Amino acid sequence: SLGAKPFGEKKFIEIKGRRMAYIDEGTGDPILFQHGNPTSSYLWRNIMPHCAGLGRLIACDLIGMGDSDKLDPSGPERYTYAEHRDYLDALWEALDLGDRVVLVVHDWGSVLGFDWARRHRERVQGIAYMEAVAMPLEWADFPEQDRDLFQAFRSQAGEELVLQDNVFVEQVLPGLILRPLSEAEMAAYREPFLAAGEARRPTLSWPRQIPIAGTPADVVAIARDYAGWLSESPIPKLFINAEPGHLTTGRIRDFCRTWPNQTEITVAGAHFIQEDSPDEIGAAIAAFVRRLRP
Ligand SMILES: [Ca+2]
Ligand SMILES: [Cl-]
Repeated sequence: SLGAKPFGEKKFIEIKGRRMAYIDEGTGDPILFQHGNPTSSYLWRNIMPHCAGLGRLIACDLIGMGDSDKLDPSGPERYTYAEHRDYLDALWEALDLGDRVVLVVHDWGSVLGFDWARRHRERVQGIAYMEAVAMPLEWADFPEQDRDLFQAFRSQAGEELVLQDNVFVEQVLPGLILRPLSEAEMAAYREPFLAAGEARRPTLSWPRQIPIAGTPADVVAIARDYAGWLSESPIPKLFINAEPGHLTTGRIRDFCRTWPNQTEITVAGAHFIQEDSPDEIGAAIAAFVRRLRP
């Protein structure tokens, strides 16, 4: 079903002098769900229940997002990908995941999860992905309509758009979900970002870090690395395709459709497809997991 209620209860743990929030329910091997920008663990609330009893169900809030602590002092050099990865690697380590992890990823969760998976390949049992950064991007991979806005995030205009006006939460988010969100739903997405200024910094630092047209060079290299590895890895994969979709279409989709040992389904959605087809997404993940854990 749909619903505005969160899944499970938020737990907290100290990492690098900051508290990080996460959902961790049940026993066994982890099914590890990673949200991206501008969302949180909340993104998976109607998907995680389909995996009830199939393992340990985990959804972490990235540093500065959801119920995780803000970075202090926050500024234009904080919340880089390398910074998020440092906090996330340490969190995942502290959680004692073992060596049979199923990853479920989206958006920046996919850059982070694909990267982690390449670096910890032996520990990774399966990868389910949707609307993911399969490879370094080009401006031609972006739907025409959304190009100028994303380019403006990556210019001097970005602070006003995002820190002042919360454009990523209030415009991009609902704009890339096909069904209308409820009041309670937008409230939960708005909450980490209620205040103008540095509270919203993660939602602007993220689009500045997107590996597009060669830049930033460190994130491009990481994405080129995992692109090459994923196209060769025999690790089982579930590609959840979306129609009309958003990021994972055209050339990007061409590429991830070359990856080996892969099942695919198509669901209704643009980018944040979890809000459009939760049950279809949840059911495919659960079947995938059942097949990997007979
Ligand atoms: Ca909409
Ligand atoms: Cl972004």
